[PDB]
Amino acid sequence: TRFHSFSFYELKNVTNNFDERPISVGGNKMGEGGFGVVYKGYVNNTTVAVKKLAAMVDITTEELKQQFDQEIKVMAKCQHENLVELLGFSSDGDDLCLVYVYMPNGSLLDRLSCLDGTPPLSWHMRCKIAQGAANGINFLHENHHIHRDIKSANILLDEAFTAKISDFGLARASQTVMTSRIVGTTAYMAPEALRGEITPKSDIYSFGVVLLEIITGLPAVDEHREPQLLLDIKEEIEDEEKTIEDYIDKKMNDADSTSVEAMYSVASQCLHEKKNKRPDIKKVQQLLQEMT
Ligand SMILES: Cn1c(N2CCOCC2)nc2cc(N3CCC(CO)CC3)c(NC(=O)c3cnn4cccnc34)cc21
Ligand SMILES: [Ca+2]
Repeated sequence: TRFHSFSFYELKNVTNNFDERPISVGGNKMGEGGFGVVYKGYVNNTTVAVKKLAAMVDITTEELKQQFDQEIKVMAKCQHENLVELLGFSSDGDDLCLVYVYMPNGSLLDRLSCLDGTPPLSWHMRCKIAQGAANGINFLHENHHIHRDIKSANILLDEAFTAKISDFGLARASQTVMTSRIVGTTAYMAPEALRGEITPKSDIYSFGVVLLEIITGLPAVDEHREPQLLLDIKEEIEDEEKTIEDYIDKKMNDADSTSVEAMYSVASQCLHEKKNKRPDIKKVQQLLQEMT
């Protein structure tokens, strides 16, 4: 649709030359992913987020350019309150930038870790974010898209903490197909996604890991933790050596045992090791509505 084509130099100006100091300290850097660093800027009185694309994981310059074109294509087709909105881009010279509507509360990953001293999210807000994120995935699946990169760093939060799915560079139009290029964040990936399969069933699995991060406040992976992988707590609970109560985030005072167990039951189902036994996104969405 109408995306503004900026010149790279204009984005160089709005981000104070992609100032690498964190925004918490007066710089412009907000964070980063496998495909680039994201910065704050102001364009014509509008606060914006600017991604300066870079192959920060093991992908080629040509693959990074295809991911750029793909994100624009997905954004032109998909608009929904639980999806990030693209405003523009720059593709002049050898640089690639994406310009988005700014998300005042950053990522769900950072809000769960209370990065930069932000207050812990209440259980009530955590439930609305889970619902919002499921509505976003539902919209994408309804519209024949597989996200392929679902994780709490890719769930953003606006001024009212409305969940906004981000990063559509790996998204694929959707019969299970295979790929030779296995790309993603291991800690969130379904076993079949780790084998190169492409299916919306893998989006559900990754959403299952997100639901565990919401309940526990723990990251999906921590090398200095036992177990290193959060998804492993499902087996510990099933083997009855632990309960979800032993893992619930202690940085909340409004979590009731009934809705916590209802969210865990949704997470446990999304995390079924066999893709065909997982619920589809419409079922995930109904269960999270019944929970509240
Ligand atoms: C304001 N703010 C803050 N605060 C500092 C702490 O106190 C609350 C406000 N941290 C933010 C982090 C991000 N991201 C950086 C990249 C990351 C990995 O991709 C995810 C989080 C954003 N980001 C956006 O506004 C954004 C908007 N569309 N978009 C698309 C892809 C990535 N980011 C965006 C804002 C932040
Ligand atoms: Ca003015």
